Amino acid sequence: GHHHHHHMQAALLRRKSVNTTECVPVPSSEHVAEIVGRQGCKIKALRAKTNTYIKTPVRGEEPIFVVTGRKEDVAMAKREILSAAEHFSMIRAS
RNA sequence: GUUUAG
Repeated sequence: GHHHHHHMQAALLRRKSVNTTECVPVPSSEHVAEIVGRQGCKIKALRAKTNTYIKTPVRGEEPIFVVTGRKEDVAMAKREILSAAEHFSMIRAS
């Protein structure tokens, strides 16, 4: 709800425990789809696991996630997104 | 043996 959004922005403004925001590109919206999962189940699990705010890109726009949180947490979420994107490329590529 | 949540 709005409480979560407001508190998230307040945490960014303190720049204590949340201190990093990074763009994480993947090759295509099809990659985005498989990384996010149905109903966003996989990207929501990733946010929970890494304690990160993640913005999923809209289909048809640039397939680039934005990941925000503690530096080491953003690095873990970025690692998992990029590894997932490479996974789907390796197993789907013709 | 995966295919877009707020």
